Amino acid sequence: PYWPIGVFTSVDAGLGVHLEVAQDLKVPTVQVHAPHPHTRTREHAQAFRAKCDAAGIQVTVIFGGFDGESYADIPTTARTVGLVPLETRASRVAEMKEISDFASWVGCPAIGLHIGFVPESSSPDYSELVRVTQDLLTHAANHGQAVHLETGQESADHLLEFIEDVNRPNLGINFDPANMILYGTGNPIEALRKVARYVRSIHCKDALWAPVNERGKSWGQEVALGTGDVGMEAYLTTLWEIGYRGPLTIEREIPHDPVQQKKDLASALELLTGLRKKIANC
Ligand SMILES: [Cl-]
Ligand SMILES: [Mg+2]
Repeated sequence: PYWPIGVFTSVDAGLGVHLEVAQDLKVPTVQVHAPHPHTRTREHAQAFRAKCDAAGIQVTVIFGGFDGESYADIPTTARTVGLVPLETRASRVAEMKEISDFASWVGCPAIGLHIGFVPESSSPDYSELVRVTQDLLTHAANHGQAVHLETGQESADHLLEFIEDVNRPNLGINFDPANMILYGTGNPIEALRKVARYVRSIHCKDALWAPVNERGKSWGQEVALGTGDVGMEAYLTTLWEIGYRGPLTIEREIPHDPVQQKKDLASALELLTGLRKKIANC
């Protein structure tokens, strides 16, 4: 079946709803933020796969996230997030490999990462970043896994350049159109067309642009699915055209307001279900 709906969940770490909420909503699939280090063993992975099995839920992607990452503002994100910052790089690379091990024990084919703010290709740290990415891709390949880059601050052109430089068959994209509005970088539907051949999974999330003069400086604003500037019908109709049949994974990050987060997941589910019926005929 095309476009099974999903929600982005957390066991402990991360901004997703708990699995019990995915169950209540009766979604068939989830993406999962990887658990904290102490909850990451093989015995934990086997318990988690048993829990998803009992719930009738398939885990499509397991996402990395790390201590010391801060999204507080755009400059802090560039400074603290992903594999890019030098201080935390070795530690986060090793963590992504443990997350790959955990995903393998769980039986999940893919892991995902916001790699951070990718340097200009002329930069000396660019090449080092390519080399750690290739290294992580080898580790994942040995598990039969793909790595999906989460949509970042990079323009679609820069991202394509990076992907082309890494040049590995198991590297792909988790496409998040709201992120490009939040960073204020470029029109998300146009970027989707440009990167189409690398898209392996997606997030359905919405956002409002920052004021014109504040783009790339102040964050835009994340809002309930369909109430923002993405164009949900435009996004889904374009996904259909490029051949994407995989899960539509709803992401709404307001775990601080669990009740409203669940409400927005439920209205998102209704909106996507109607659009799926119209566009995909199911
Ligand atoms: Cl295209
Ligand atoms: Mg996302």
